[PDB]
Amino acid sequence: MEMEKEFEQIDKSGSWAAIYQDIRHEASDFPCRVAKLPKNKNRNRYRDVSPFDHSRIKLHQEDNDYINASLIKMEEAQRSYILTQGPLPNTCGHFWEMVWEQKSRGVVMLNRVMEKGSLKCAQYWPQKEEKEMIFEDTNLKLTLISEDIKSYYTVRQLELENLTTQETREILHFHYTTWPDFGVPESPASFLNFLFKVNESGSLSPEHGPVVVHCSAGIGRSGTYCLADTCLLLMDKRKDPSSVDIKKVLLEMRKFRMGLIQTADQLRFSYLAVIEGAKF
Ligand SMILES: [Cl-]
Ligand SMILES: [Cl-]
Repeated sequence: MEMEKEFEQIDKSGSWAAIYQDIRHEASDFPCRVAKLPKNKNRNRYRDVSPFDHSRIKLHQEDNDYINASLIKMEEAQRSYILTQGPLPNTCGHFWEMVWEQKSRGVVMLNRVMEKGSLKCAQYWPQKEEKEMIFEDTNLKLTLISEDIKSYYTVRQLELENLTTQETREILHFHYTTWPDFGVPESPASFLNFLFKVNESGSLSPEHGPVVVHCSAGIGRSGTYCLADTCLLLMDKRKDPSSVDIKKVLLEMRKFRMGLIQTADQLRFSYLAVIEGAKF
């Protein structure tokens, strides 16, 4: 296992911080003019995390098309992802409008709504069957149909209805609920099981739009999920599976959204998840 040997070499050298800073230095820089317009100030959760203009998702209704979300198109892996921030109280209607317009059928959430007493995301889906949500700005209704609550993740069956046309769609909400409050998981086992459950659900089917992935900023935990999923896809396809270079894959994803993988510990965990998932 070449990656397992390079991993052990990086560990033995204590050079995760060094590799991670090289990634930061080598990462693409593209404009984010739309994100920074005055009229979009209250659409961004974090002033330092913005979508590039070239890859941002545009909303189709007529007054303001902006959402803090990026299309990551991993051409060789043959999968696209939408990475987005945790919705704000005023952007939940936009979030579901994006889900509708992009034809997504899965949402991957990697945070709890509150962590360490701080809010990471608005409560953008209904917790009770009988208390559906109506987004009057985007004319959508969202109902909780059922959920399967497990020890380390929950999968919810939501019904999203376009109130204009009365069309309905089933959306699966894949909520990883156990990422630690600080740092990364000690073992990737639970995270891998979750990733495989998302894949097995039929959500990443090329018949549907891209999966929507978020955490609080849509770059750290979300970057780890995207990076691990993309590397596992490449290994399951490439003639030489050991030729998958995780640093190069990450730099490719960073052409589409800034800041993906926010710490050297996230980078090490991504390597560890890919190594362990490849064995599986
Ligand atoms: Cl403006
Ligand atoms: Cl960064």
